[PDB]
Amino acid sequence: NKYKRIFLVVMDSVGIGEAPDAEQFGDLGSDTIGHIAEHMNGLQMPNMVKLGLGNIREMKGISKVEKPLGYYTKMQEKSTGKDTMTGHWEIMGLYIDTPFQVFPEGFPKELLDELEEKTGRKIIGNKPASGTEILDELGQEQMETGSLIVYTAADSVLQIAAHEEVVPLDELYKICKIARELTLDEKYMVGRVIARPFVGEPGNFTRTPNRHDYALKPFGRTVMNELKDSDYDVIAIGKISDIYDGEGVTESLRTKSNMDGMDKLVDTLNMDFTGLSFLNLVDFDALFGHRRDPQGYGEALQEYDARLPEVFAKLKEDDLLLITADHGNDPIHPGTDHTREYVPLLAYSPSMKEGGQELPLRQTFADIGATVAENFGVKMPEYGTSFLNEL
Ligand SMILES: [Mn+2]
Ligand SMILES: [Mn+2]
Ligand SMILES: [Mn+2]
Ligand SMILES: [Mn+2]
Ligand SMILES: [Mn+2]
Repeated sequence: NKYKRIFLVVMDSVGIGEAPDAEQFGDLGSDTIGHIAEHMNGLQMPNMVKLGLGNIREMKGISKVEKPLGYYTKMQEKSTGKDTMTGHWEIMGLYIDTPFQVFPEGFPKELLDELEEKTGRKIIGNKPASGTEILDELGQEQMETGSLIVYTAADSVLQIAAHEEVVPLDELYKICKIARELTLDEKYMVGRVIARPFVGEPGNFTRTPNRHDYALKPFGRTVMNELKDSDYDVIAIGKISDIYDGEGVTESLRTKSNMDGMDKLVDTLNMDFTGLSFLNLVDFDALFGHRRDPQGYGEALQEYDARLPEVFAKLKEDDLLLITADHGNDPIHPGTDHTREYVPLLAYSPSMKEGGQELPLRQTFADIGATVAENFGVKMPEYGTSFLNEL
């Protein structure tokens, strides 16, 4: 092995400017980091700067440096979709032709009709809403009618809420599995169906810990599958395991926040493993991108950057750190959807004694997967070109 351990960090939605095909997606003008840097009157990310973020692209407060710690470039998405599952699946060696869909005005009548026809239950709600709003609104109606509350959100999800004392948990799960089958349909293709059981009384409804998720498996066997099958460690941190529906994962560490995510990354640096440690930092997307909150997004980026020197201190000569993103989600952009953007790539190891250089632009996210596979001597993915020997 050239590297014993690879630490891959996805800063979820942290895009570095409109992609060549951004017009197809209604994403002309998008620029996640650049618009944030503008809003902040200069982002303070000195450690990402030291790695070479500004060498990729200069932005307010993010300048190029003469001797970046590692190698740097950006990546272009080849898959059709700009959603989380597409980006992550591509990163780990796949190509996804069929995009996952999001439903801001609610789900189509035809899908809901087929769900009614299969379940014998009425559907109410059908709108993007918080777990608090639809419950407050329609929780009482649900209790009195045995109807299902269907709701969505800014991401590719279909949520089914029902009171545990009105619809038994087992029945809610059966219903969600049916919905999961019906949404394996390109017209209605959602990343995840979510059971949202709740208890309580009107004006005091609470969601229970009995949530279950029904995800689609990646459309192909990934570099993670191949690592796991060759007896390497694949440690998933945060949403990573759910994103791949557990495929190729040997250990999964739950996280509650970006800072918690960084703590778990630090924990894996303390572990004697051989293989991949894979972190998703989701707050960027979930709390700030979709809520179009450039200030919160800016602060979160600064909070993340401040954690980095501890990571640098723990990396060994035969460790590689890879930092990237899975799409954009520009918080100064119309609507609530992701943005089709290039993503940054930084590749750093303490063994890089002379610092890094510019890498050729990565023409697919799968170049990461290809690099990982070549490093560990496993079957190369069908998609992606390794940059391992460029390092
Ligand atoms: Mn757009
Ligand atoms: Mn994402
Ligand atoms: Mn998202
Ligand atoms: Mn169908
Ligand atoms: Mn610790």
